[PDB]
Amino acid sequence: IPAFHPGELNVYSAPGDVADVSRALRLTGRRVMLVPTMGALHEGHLALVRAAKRVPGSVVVVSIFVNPMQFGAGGDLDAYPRTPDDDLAQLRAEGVEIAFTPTTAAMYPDGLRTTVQPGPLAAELEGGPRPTHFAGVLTVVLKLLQIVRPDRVFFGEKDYQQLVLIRQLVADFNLDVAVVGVPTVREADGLAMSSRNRYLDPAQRAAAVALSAALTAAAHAATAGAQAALDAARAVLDAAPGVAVDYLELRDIGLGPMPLNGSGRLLVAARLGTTRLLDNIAIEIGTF
Amino acid sequence: AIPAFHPGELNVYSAPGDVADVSRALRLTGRRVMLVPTMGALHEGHLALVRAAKRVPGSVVVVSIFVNPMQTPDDDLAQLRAEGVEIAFTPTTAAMYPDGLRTTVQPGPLAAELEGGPRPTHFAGVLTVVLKLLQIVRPDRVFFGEKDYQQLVLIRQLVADFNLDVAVVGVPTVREADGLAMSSRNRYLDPAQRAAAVALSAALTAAAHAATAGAQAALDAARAVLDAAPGVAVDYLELRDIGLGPMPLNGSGRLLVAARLGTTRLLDNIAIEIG
Ligand SMILES: COc1ccc2c(c1)cc(C(=O)NS(=O)(=O)c1cc3ccccc3o1)n2CC(=O)O
Ligand SMILES: COc1ccc2c(c1)cc(C(=O)NS(=O)(=O)c1cc3ccccc3o1)n2CC(=O)O
Ligand SMILES: COc1ccc2c(c1)cc(C(=O)NS(=O)(=O)c1cc3ccccc3o1)n2CC(=O)O
Repeated sequence: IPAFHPGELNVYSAPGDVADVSRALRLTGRRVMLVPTMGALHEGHLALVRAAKRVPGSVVVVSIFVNPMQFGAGGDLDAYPRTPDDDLAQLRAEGVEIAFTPTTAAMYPDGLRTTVQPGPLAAELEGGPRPTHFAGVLTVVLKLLQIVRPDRVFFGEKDYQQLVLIRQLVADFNLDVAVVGVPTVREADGLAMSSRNRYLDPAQRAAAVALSAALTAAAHAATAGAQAALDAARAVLDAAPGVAVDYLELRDIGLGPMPLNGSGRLLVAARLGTTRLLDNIAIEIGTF
Repeated sequence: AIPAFHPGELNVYSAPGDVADVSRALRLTGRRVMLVPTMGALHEGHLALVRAAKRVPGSVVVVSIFVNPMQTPDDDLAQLRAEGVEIAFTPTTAAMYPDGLRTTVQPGPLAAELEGGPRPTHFAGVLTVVLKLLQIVRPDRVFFGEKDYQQLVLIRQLVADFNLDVAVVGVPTVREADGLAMSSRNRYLDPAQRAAAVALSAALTAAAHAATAGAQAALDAARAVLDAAPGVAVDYLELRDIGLGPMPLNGSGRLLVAARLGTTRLLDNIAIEIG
């Protein structure tokens, strides 16, 4: 067991180190909370941390790992924002006691070998054009879960499809962890928090409010039915300068092979220049 | 409340939740949880797995019996009770797959070789169910026979690749008196086939001893023995390193054979040391 100093930010790179500390803590009665991140931390991540902090007797582990296995692509991996110094500063500010910052070598010493094969959900929406993306996500999340063995793991609702898939991973592999989804933190105008927001110029930043505007308009239009909700969202996206919509789709909450009932999720993906933005919202139809 | 558990008796659970709760309760009291996964119809090979598991001080032994779709009940339990096994886990297909087939394990490239030739997807099924069983039971050690060697290596790859906190224990293959590897298929062999089937183990043992003369001597010895058997259609005879990569010029390896006799496929494998 490596050194662990309570009340301070302890940073471990070796999977075996955090595993050992985690297990030692769990045996002393502490409940281990995991917030898995790819770094470049914003207020949305801090909301995950805070949710974890508030579980009584918790110790919070924040993982930071830019997982090469979930990138296509050529350049996407290299282009991903990396701001390590700010990240750890934020964790210290928030009173986090463990950051887990493994190397690529430690996570993938044998390269890609055994992997998670997601269900059919991974071939839709975000996964349509990116066929191995969610296999990459689920493989890393499985590994982080096995390494840290948390009682609860925290994810934002912003990447809703990812969240659903992770719930599938946990159910389908009988993992002994509770998955906690945390509502999307937004800028004051309603823009969903995102690492990618930094890539919007002032004009694109202005236009980008249209995603959240469209979703919230649809959620209130929805007393008038599905068609009205979708048409309200489409109108708002269409009014916005330089927003190219990739999909706007209304699905059941599990996004699964079932028709929408009264309760749904409306999901949007759109491009502003080269920046691709996602957002989603709970929809009640007829309210209902 | 924890499901009822009576120490020193055979406790049978069909609900994954029940065995999970009891195993956790047991671990917290100090017991080391040992898992022996099976598809039932228990034979001496399985009892060797059980006996290995029981040897660990402070062990509680969990034997799962589950016929995986993706890859005698009363006698089975009698045998386990006779061995002093305290937990049998006997789930339904529905309990194991309540949402059907969805998230699964994708084996690495090794699954496409050797047995993955006649059965490209077999190992995906095995690895998925083994992972589920490990997660439900959370054993300290899990026990497999060495007879399905490729399977065993893929399991160890699963454990490595997904950072599982279980120790994988390979137990030497139990064999009939003439050396035939124990298998549920052996009973279907007519007497001519049962006689010929001894060629698999005989070829592999001859090879292991021929190996002082080198790799080619060992392989040629094996082949000559197989060539002396009628009605034995050899699918492969392959010498590999112990992880089933290419055999190094010298050192430890494994020699693997598969053959068809009439309609039954037989496999065997053996440790080989080169030179
Ligand atoms: C509570 O409000 C919000 C709002 C938006 C949020 C978040 C919280 C969190 C993210 C986010 O992405 N985090 S992540 O990239 O570090 C990540 C890494 C990772 C690794 C494994 C599994 C899941 C994983 O998620 N985001 C949106 C964003 O950044 O675009
Ligand atoms: C529908 O169009 C396509 C196009 C290419 C595709 C697929 C579908 C499916 C795969 C695929 O499953 N490859 S894999 O099993 O070796 C794998 C690679 C990988 C990478 C990161 C994470 C997990 C991973 O699992 N591939 C890539 C391929 O065949 O090479
Ligand atoms: C120590 O000496 C031996 C010798 C031969 C042996 C074994 C032990 C065990 C088996 C065997 O296969 N058992 S199994 O069918 O119940 C099985 C359960 C299971 C669970 C998960 C994955 C694969 C699985 O396969 N066999 C060979 C046999 O019976 O054919």
